[PDB]
Amino acid sequence: SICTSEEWQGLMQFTLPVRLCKEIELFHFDIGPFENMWPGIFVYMVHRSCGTSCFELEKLCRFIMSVKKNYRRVPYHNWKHAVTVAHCMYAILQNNHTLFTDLERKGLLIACLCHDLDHRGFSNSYLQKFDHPLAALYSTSTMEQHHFSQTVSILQLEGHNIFSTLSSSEYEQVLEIIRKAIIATDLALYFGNRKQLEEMYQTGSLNLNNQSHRDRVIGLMMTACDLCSVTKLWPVTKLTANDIYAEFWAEGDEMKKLGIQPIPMMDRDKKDEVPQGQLGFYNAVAIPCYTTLTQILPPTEPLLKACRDNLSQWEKVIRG
Ligand SMILES: Cc1ccc([C@H]2C[C@@H]2COc2cc(NCc3nnc(C)s3)nc(C)n2)nc1
Ligand SMILES: [Mg+2]
Ligand SMILES: [Zn+2]
Repeated sequence: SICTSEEWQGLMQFTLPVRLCKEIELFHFDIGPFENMWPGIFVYMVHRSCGTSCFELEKLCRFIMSVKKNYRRVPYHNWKHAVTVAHCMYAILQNNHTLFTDLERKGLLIACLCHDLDHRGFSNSYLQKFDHPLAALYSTSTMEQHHFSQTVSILQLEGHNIFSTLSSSEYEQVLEIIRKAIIATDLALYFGNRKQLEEMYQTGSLNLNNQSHRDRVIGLMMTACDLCSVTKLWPVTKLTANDIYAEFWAEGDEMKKLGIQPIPMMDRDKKDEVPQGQLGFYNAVAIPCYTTLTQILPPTEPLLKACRDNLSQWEKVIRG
């Protein structure tokens, strides 16, 4: 789908309220209440991370409005999820600016905006177990490969390629930065990645100059951004969780119509077990992630602090 003439023109003429400028720098920033400003917020973030001449303003505004039109109206993995994940990446980048190159900053902001592109509200297991065409095309990381394929297709639209002004080597480097960042958002790969990084940090062998290490660090940054709803203020973290489960329970509903027993996280009859399962996700997934990200990039400590606050909140729910 391509953005209409009206859409990209509209955000070229957008102006961000100076009250927001101070707020958007904080890790806990919730975008939720500013729906009309989401595309323009992405523009400001790109222009503050990689400068006013980062990309052609027309091309960038067309790209952004076409990415919005290709996210589906599903409960969680929607346009709103994309800007939230891109905002968290901007906050990480701003706080560690000279650790990343211009090309990495450009790639990661665009990778986050496009990372769940064209999501059907179905997990990789649903598509693989029910022999969906996408699973025959992509054996592993099924949706994550499709999201990359879709990202490349928006760049192949008339006047959308924000990267063509890069040298041929810079272009292939950015397209590989994006492919790897998007694949790292498949939570199945996260556990292995975090284990290796924890190992390299403890032993003292982690070296950001080593491209293999750099790729794993970027991957952990993408996970942290993907799950950042656990780093928001408790009321926000709570309302987002209702959206996550609205999408998980809708997948389990499709399995129940096909005579299939879903796991408890995708079963709406198992709502009571959500506080306990959220506690488990914080203990095994969220806390380790932000703990390792803070060890590597100490300015990202507020993410570990906020995640720890919501862990204490989920424990409070469980206790009564
Ligand atoms: C009964 C029971 C058992 C276990 C669980 C917990 C594992 C789930 C909690 O999963 C998540 C996933 C997630 N982000 C990735 C996503 N993938 N697809 C989406 C849709 S959200 N972010 C958060 C805050 N929580 N819940 C209930
Ligand atoms: Mg995803
Ligand atoms: Zn995501």
